[PDB]
Amino acid sequence: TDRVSVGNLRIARVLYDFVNNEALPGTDIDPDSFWAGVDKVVADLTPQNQALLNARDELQAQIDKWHRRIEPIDMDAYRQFLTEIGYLLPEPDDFTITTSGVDAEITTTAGPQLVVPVLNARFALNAANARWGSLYDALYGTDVIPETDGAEKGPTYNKVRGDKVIAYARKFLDDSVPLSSGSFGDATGFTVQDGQLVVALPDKSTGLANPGQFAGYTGAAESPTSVLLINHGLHIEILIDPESQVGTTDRAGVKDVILESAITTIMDFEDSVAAVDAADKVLGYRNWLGLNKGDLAAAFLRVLNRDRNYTAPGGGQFTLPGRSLMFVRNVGHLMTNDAIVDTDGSEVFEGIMDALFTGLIAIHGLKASDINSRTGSIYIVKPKMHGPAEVAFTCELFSRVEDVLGLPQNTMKIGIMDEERRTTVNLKACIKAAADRVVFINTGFLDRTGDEIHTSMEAGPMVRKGTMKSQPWILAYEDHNVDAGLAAGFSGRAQVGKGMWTMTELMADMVETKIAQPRAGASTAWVPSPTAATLHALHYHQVDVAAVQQGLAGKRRATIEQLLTIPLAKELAWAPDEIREEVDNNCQSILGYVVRWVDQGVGCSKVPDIHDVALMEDRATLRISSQLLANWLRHGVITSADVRASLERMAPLVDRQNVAYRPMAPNFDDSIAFLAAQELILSGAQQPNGYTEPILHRRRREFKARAAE
Ligand SMILES: O=C(O)/C(O)=C/C(=O)c1ccc(O)cc1Cl
Ligand SMILES: [Mg+2]
Ligand SMILES: [Mg+2]
Repeated sequence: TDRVSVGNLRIARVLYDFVNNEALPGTDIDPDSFWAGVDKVVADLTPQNQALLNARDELQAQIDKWHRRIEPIDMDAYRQFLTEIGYLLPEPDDFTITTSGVDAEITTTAGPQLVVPVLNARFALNAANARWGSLYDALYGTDVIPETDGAEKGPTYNKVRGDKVIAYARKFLDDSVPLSSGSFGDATGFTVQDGQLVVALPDKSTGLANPGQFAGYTGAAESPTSVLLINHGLHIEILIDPESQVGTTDRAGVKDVILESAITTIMDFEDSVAAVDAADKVLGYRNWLGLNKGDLAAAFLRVLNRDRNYTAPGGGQFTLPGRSLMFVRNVGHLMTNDAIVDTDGSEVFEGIMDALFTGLIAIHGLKASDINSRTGSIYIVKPKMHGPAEVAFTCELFSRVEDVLGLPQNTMKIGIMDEERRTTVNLKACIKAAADRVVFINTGFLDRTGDEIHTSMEAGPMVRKGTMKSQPWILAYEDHNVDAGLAAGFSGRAQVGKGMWTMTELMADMVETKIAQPRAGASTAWVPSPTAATLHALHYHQVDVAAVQQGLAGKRRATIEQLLTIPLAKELAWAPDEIREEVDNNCQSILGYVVRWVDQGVGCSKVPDIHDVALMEDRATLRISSQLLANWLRHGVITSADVRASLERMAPLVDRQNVAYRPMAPNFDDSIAFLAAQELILSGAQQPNGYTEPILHRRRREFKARAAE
């Protein structure tokens, strides 16, 4: 109740102080009219925000009762019913996107896209610096080069493993920017003569099979420090330094091979951070503002990067950006947050808050620092939207914030998350709702799965979690997303993107698997680390995404029948041990992620599963695990005693795995973290659309209360 009255709102003090003292100075916006704008937008838009939420339960309540009636499929009765209640809306006539004022990294460049918790300062700093990463470092410290005999990693440098790193990179160069004759492995040096690349072999001195891939160099042209290359819009740089220990042994004195990695980075306020009050929102706002003001620094002291100067092939000076073009992921429409209350006591919607405050903050990126978008746009991802009407509401919100922040209309562009069922089967209408704003569509397959499990909770027992990846509804969902994206002129205008790789240390598996996404037409895909972005950049150098896309133009490869194929299981597909392992695995990952969410405030964690695989957990993966067990419990393939035994089995395992920690076992009934995970399961099928923030925020709001009395 240390709150600031502005009209009908009682803004928490620490937030109000942060906006006036750190966010507003430099933007030339009168704080009085800003806060009056906050009060006006909240009062004018909260009614429909709440109205669109009641419409979700109302629709889901009918789909619950309909499933309670006994043929298997019948996509005929299921369809005209879903159109009757307004789930299935008409398909609008074809159209093209009008969104303008967008940067090259969105419209044209195809490459990895990094997502990072905005509450972790060092993470967001390295995520912003991730536009340029070392390939040597990515290959050495990772199992992409396996530790067979000789290539074992250790405290000192291993020349054997280091030699395999160099040999790996040499075929990358030969496979991405080849020579006319010979191979990069036998190159004895590099020079620039008469404005073109000349590489000396032991036989001769070949050039580039296409000289148009010679992007530039540093140092002198007759002995460069570095050679700049370009392939499929992505830049490659060879560092030349015979003085360095790696270059000392390299056949051409090469120290490293630099890759353009995360061309864009998403700053996340949502499923990968735990922010439940005004105090938590401010640290994310402060970090997000430091990234826009350029002065974000971590205690050496780590800072952002200036752009990279170069020499053209002719001799002129040019420059290339050293930072990733930053998005920001607001929170969805669901949750409220006591960062602001009204005179009546109720909490204001958290999504309205983020658009006003992250939007005010993003203005600092538009001007000079001691800089983000140069074409004048603000890039905001809005997740967890349900259908085209919610996209239009999301659009009127941004149109009201621009008016309040003064910016010209359509300044705040939006990347649509394609991760709920009602959006998936109404996607063409959702893109049109943001026809002049949309920046990307992206298949959030994890959240889309949890929504598929919940929307058909009453239908029957569902397939095991590891089986959703091969179910027909999700393979259509991906093609259907690429299709209607391209059919709207996204090619050349906006990104068509795909989802997340969670196995943080299975990068050899990532290299031999996430090539499928650029082959599927996606111009971008999600990586969890600056290192994974570097290793993901290899797939775009082997896949001409602009070629894959124009081959897919005019194709329609997914029917409405295919997208509605519910992933139910056939009777008694499972032995007892197969049932138990699924239960243990789901109970394990929930407990591992929740305990750090509730006890320590971390919204993203590495939790090993039952098979000892390190998994990057967020609220989306948590939505899948809880909803699956809550679905198996609802139709009776497990009992309520099986969950508690499994929860009490997996709890001391997590404790031993976990530092300033705190065990849940043995007196489970006392631990707030243990009780939270129990609630997400046993009350799982009654959380709206399976969302986990109601339980998580409340239990986090409860743990903080104890740790102060
Ligand atoms: O499939 C989705 O719904 C989607 O949006 C993915 C994520 O949000 C995510 C998952 C795991 C992580 O470690 C990080 C993130 Cl960012
Ligand atoms: Mg090529
Ligand atoms: Mg998601």
